[PDB]
Amino acid sequence: YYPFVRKALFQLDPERAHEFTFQQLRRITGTPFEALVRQKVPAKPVNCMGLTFKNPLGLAAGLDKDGECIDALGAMGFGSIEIGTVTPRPQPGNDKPRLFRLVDAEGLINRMGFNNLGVDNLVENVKKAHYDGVLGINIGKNKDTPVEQGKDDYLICMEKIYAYAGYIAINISSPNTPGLRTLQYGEALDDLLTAIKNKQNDLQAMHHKYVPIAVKIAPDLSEEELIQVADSLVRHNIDGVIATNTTLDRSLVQGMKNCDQTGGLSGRPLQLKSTEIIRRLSLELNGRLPIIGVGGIDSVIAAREKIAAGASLVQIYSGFIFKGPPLIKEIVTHI
Amino acid sequence: YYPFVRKALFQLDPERAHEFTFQQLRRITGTPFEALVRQKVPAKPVNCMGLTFKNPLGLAAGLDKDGECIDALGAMGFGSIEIGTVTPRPQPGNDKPRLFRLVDAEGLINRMGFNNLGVDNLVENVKKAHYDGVLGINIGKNKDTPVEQGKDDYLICMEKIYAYAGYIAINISSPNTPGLRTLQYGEALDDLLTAIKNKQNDLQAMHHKYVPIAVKIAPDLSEEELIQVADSLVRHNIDGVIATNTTLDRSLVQGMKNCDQTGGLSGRPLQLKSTEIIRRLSLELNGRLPIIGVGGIDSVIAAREKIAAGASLVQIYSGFIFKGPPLIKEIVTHI
Ligand SMILES: Cc1cc2nc3c(=O)[nH]c(=O)nc-3n(C[C@H](O)[C@H](O)[C@H](O)COP(=O)(O)O)c2cc1C
Ligand SMILES: Cc1cc2nc3c(=O)[nH]c(=O)nc-3n(C[C@H](O)[C@H](O)[C@H](O)COP(=O)(O)O)c2cc1C
Ligand SMILES: Oc1ccc(Nc2cc(Cl)c(O)c(Cl)c2)cc1
Ligand SMILES: Oc1ccc(Nc2cc(Cl)c(O)c(Cl)c2)cc1
Ligand SMILES: O=C(O)c1cc(=O)[nH]c(=O)[nH]1
Ligand SMILES: O=C(O)c1cc(=O)[nH]c(=O)[nH]1
Repeated sequence: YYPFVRKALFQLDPERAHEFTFQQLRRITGTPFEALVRQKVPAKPVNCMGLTFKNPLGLAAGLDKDGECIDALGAMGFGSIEIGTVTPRPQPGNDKPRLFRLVDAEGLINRMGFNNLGVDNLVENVKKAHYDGVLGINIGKNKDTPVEQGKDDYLICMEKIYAYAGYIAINISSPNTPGLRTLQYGEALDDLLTAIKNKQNDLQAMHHKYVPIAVKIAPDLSEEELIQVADSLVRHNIDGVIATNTTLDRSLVQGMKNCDQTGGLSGRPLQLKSTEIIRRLSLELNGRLPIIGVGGIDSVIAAREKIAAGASLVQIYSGFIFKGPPLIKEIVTHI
Repeated sequence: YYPFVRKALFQLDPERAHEFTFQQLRRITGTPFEALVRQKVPAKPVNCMGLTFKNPLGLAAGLDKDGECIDALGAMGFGSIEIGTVTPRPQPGNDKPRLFRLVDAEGLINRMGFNNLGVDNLVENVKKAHYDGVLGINIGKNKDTPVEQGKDDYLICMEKIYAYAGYIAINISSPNTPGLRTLQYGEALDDLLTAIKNKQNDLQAMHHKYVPIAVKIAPDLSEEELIQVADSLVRHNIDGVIATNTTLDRSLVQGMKNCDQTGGLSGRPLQLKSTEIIRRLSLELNGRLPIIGVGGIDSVIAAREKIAAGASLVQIYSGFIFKGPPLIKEIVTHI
């Protein structure tokens, strides 16, 4: 019964709670105790980006940044698992504390800084996984890499993960790496999308398989910024768009503890804004490429609203923390 | 702890559950036995419609249709309580079964037909109350009254309740009295508002009392229809608008039990639509009169989302059933 577990884990700070939870998941992955987290969810396959997903609910990136719990998290019913974000070289990320709960808002604020162990380590973790669903691999730029040379970091990771990823996610939407969000704008985006698609085409020739690429945008794009982003994604033949990442907005959490903490806001305070972006994004795209909707999905209806907005799949992070594995079964069963 | 109270309660038919819970609330309302349901909530006064509201959260109309349990419900923490809808003459409403619970959608479908005991009985009940919040009295048209002479039902009700109401709510948005929603459109609304505004002027000189009037609209109005409603309300100097009532939409509940049932939908499947209506209404109204936001509110952020769309107050109903009294404490405390 999750609410009791939640009350217990919430006595820890959010990052220590995750570290404690991942300790348990590692200690049961492969064990006859691994069934302790297995969940029977109805099958609901969906074809998206040429891939066939178990069901339309995936685990958003940022929970398993290094991909060390794919099997246990996959047993919970997720139709897909997105690991990352990972960078070429490992890096520590921002200083702690860098993660904060807004319990009354059922939201989180984070300035992690791409804390990860590097792409090579992720590949080794992936090689040991048995997940039968779709594996997304989310890559980003190292902090020290210059913004205008950020493409290189994605291309490096793409080469190491192509043979192992079900699909690849391009993170240019974090608020916590300096200048990463400028890669969403004008020439920077076109320059980047070009480099990525040419690398994709060269890796298809080398590995004799097409791995789709989806770009993860931010929810703080203006209407004109979003139209340009959509257009650029169609012109470069990107296979998907993940909308959205966390928000700089605080207008809905004013007066609550940790509302002035720098970083990106997620959970319920992001739901509405995320949904509106997907709807505007869907209208621009006009079905030319699919949308993976994410942001504050904490219920069957909330997930259906994202589908109505124009999304083909959905992801969850904060609602899995605040409402637990039951929310997985809810969404898969009734979406 | 509500989730366990709800499991039991939900074993009963929606309307049987109301009868049983209200039988209990009737034997404790106005008596020291309402310590059983009392909740301490902080003071959060809001000025709206020339009145002072204890706190921004109110109980939407339709739960205490006859005004039997004002004190008990007030003890639960509501800053305002809207009783009704009540008609001039009693009427049984539509045939049972007329109330259906979704549950996976945390929504409700109802076709009650204004089941009430008449305005005269309500005034007697209100006479016994001792509620220090704002009491709203919601009045509607008797079933058999010609839509053309619907105004007469409203004027009759107004005279009988003016002396006892904090504000009067004009329900012309129910989908379950045939042709009542046409009073939202064109000069039908223009005629109704002229009569109501004139009765209000009279009743204020008669009773030496200021009583604002608010019109409760439907969520299924078209853009053009909403612009005309907004314009009509400003022109006729109506003091406020309650947006919104239940919806005929079912796009979000497809595939769920009772989704094809006839009537109005409420709860989570109405939250988004209700917020959009409020946003566009507020844009039209441009602060010339306040909005009471209602529709699928089941969280502090959902309540704040309606505040952000333009509402000055908020009401809950379906959320009260699915989340319980804790929602009152949550919303008043953090809104
Ligand atoms: C602690 C934390 C870490 C995250 N890390 C990543 C990440 O590494 N890469 C990424 O693309 N998104 C990351 N996200 C964003 C989520 O994947 C998700 O898109 C966002 O939080 C909105 O979804 P939600 O409201 O369901 O949480 C992170 C979010 C949180 C709270
Ligand atoms: C069973 C039921 C009875 C209702 N009765 C009335 C009513 O008598 N008068 C009225 O104006 N609204 C009535 N409503 C509408 C609600 O007060 C409210 O406006 C609507 O359900 C949206 O609020 P909610 O989604 O938070 O429940 C009723 C709703 C339900 C579910
Ligand atoms: O199956 C799971 C694996 C890891 C987590 N991580 C987690 C992450 C955060 Cl921010 C928390 O506050 C808690 Cl209690 C747990 C939660 C569930
Ligand atoms: O304090 C209260 C008084 C009456 C109700 N009505 C009610 C209404 C419905 Cl649809 C239910 O499924 C249940 Cl369990 C109760 C709910 C709470
Ligand atoms: O700092 C991170 O790791 C991070 C946070 C966030 O919200 N989004 C993202 O892509 N990265
Ligand atoms: O029939 C009713 O009581 C009824 C239902 C509804 O959704 N709205 C309303 O005003 N009345």
